[PDB]
Amino acid sequence: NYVMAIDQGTTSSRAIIFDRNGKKIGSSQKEFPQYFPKSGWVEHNANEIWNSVQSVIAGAFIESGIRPEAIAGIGITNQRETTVVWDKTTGQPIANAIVWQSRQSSPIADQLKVDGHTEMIHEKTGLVIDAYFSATKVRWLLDNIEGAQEKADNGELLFGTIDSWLVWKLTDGQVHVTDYSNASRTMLYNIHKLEWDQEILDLLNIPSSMLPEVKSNSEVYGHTRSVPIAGMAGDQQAALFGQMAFEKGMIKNTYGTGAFIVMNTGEEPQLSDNDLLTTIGYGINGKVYYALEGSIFVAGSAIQWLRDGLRMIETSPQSEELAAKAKGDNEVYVVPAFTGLGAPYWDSEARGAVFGLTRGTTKEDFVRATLQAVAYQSKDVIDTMKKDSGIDIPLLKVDGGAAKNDLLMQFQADILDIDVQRAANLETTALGAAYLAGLAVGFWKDLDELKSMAEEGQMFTPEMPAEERDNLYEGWKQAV
Amino acid sequence: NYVMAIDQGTTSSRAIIFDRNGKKIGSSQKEFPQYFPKSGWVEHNANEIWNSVQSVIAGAFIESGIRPEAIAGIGITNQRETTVVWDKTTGQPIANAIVWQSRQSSPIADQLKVDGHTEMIHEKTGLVIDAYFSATKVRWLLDNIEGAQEKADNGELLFGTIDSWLVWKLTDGQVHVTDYSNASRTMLYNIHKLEWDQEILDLLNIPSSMLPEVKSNSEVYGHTRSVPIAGMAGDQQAALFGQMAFEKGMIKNTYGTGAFIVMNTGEEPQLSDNDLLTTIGYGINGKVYYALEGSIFVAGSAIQWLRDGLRMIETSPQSEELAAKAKGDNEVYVVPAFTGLGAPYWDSEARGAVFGLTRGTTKEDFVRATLQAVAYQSKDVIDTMKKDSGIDIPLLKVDGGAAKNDLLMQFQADILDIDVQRAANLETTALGAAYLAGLAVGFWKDLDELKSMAEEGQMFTPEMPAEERDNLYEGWKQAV
Repeated sequence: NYVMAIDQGTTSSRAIIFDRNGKKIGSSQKEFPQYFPKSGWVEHNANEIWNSVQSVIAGAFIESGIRPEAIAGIGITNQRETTVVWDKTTGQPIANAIVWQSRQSSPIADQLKVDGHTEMIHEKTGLVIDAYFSATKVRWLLDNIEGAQEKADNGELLFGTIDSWLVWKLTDGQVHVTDYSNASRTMLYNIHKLEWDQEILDLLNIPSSMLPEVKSNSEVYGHTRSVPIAGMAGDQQAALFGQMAFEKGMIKNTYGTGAFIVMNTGEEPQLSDNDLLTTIGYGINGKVYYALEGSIFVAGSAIQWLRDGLRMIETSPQSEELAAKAKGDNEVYVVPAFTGLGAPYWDSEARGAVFGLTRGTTKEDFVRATLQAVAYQSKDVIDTMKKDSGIDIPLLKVDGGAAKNDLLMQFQADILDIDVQRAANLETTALGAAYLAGLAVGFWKDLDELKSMAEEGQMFTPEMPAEERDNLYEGWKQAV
Repeated sequence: NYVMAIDQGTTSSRAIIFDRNGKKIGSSQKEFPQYFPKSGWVEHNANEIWNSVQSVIAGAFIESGIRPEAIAGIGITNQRETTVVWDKTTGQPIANAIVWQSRQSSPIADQLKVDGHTEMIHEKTGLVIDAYFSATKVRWLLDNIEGAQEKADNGELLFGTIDSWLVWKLTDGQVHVTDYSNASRTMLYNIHKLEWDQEILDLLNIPSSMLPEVKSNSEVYGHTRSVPIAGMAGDQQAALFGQMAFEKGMIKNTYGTGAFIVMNTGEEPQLSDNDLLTTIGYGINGKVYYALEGSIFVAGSAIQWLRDGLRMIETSPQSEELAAKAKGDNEVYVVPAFTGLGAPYWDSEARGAVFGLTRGTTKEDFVRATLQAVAYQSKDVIDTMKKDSGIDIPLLKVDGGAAKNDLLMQFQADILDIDVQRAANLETTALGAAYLAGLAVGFWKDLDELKSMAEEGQMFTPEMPAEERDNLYEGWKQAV
């Protein structure tokens, strides 16, 4: 009896599986190309997204010995606001999946700042005008291609952030679906009414025939060859809900292709006046809830910066190792605004660079800068998160492959101040295709049965000088 | 409609989509680690050999967009002798599967030569006592595990190679199926009676509650949540059928991981006196046939040994390049006997050594002697094939992964004094399983429709360096 998944990575395409509690048993890997067309924009081939996905979902479906009168339904997940527009008959893309990182969706976002849509999108969707969301990217795919717009009203090409491309191309094409936290981020949805916003949908000229069905986070959707379809619900509303949310004001910190923070702030929408996002979190049974997320584009897109291209070294894991020999960190920097800054700033124009260059360095320190800025950008939205709620909360319930360390939670631990809970296992964002969507088939009924084991097996303490954290923040707003 | 060809390899597997009449529309090939712990015992992880098939059935049916309503048949090809025994109603081993290369099935192979089973196995199974076959392994199995003997008489233990492992489960845990081709490779089978040999079984303490229900190569064994299973064979008995042989005297040569030369010798069991094998081949409908087989072990894994563990050529095609710079070997002969040295000689403790070493011998004379060693091993079984049947080979037909090498196929022509015929579709191992899948469903009905696809691309005629063929062959037999 299984409750598995999918999830379309921005870097890789991978896979896994569970049973009776806590025990480890099967893993992965496989990387697909980060295609590059032009300036601002990062692209992914929609075919090599789906080639890679069922290359690994047909894999972890099986990792140590058995098969099917076991399996029992299909959940889903995908990548940030990535618009895939495909045909209904063939299932072939008309264009590649324009990544969340992409900034060619800025000319169109500047036109929305001149009209007066800033106070309308922020009070109905809870977000902010920036080339990060799907709405600004679907217009792009519909203004450049020949047919698209009046193939859309006939019902040929369907919009759907990758999750819907994963539900659809699985079930032959039977169930075209979404959820409450994927849709709340497409910038075409209303966070309060729980349906698709028609007021935004006009201005951008996008139809209602293209849009997927927004169902419950926890509900049976369809059937196919794998067996019953089940659920999906926001990755940052996943490490948020991953180290246990359900109640008010709960937070975390992701450490992947972008390091993001979110806050499960009650069944009440908290409005941000100083550029933070308000999206949809999740409760205990199958009902809606709210969340305060910031957002950053580079962290693991940073675990996409020193190695391959400007080759320097030779194997993935080790890097906690060249770290033990030079304390004072020689006047170095980084603004990882590769494809837009993200953080409070936003500023879809600001790019990944920093000045101050002078004679006495080798092949060494900006490994520190490539390893410096998203707990400054996470900080920029964490010191925009707790302020957005008025809290003083305890421990960081961190997650992400960079903290394969006695040193990320030792450097991701130096100024934020208070102390963290290093998740001795760090993929809690991807905690999202085996509980919520496991409650409706009547096999456990509810999220209240196993507590006396969570020993966060890794923690590294503070030790000698204690008067230094302030001025080394005061000047980051001059590079940014 | 389409047909799924399933190739199961030794270093890299495959699963090509097959339309109507000879076209390969979607293929993907990936690898798995060739782990090595001790002197001559290489073992694949059994825990690693399906997916480069449903990472290519799923992953390739996606390169086009084909879901099960269009596939007419699923046909499996596999690496032989790699045994797999099992509990009947659950999921995992205590280890993993031995490659047809491993040499620790030799202690008991010594005990069998002391008893007097040499004239009993050579006349009933047609093989020879070596650590190459399944039976020699399946002794140090039931004598080497916590259960297995009385656990067998309880109805659990079920024997079967990789062919039987991809297909036993291809039903709701029901059908227990093998083919005539891979069954003869187990050394637990009778080649004349067409049933399982109780005369070998007993001696090794192996029950009857084990062994699978041996069926045909082309028959419907069940259904799959892919659509029917209708084709079964090994990577060498199907590549024999894929090269359009069946008829008396038609031979081939596959350069995958090892150079295997199989010859069709009618419906008559030809006895070998020049140290070859007598296995089961394939006919035209779905019946039994007999064949003579050469052997040995390392050929394509020798080019891979220079790539992974020695870091000499960086990529596999590059061995062709670093071979045309030296003109000769400069008295250097490499014996690829890393895991015994099969062929006409085959024993089990022989290791890989380099003969005729000099300091003036650059990295170019070593890389060439590794490719010529592939061509020298092919000679050892061709002159042996001529002495057993009595038919001299005019034109030698080839296929495989190391057949794309123009220098290996030119040297194979010069040292053999015989013409080398290379096909357009070199990866002919998957094609034999595709024709095996379609003949039981009713996709082609017979073979007279696939006669136009045996088109030869290039022809290698013996040039002038073919006069010094015996001077370079006698230096090889002194190194062996």
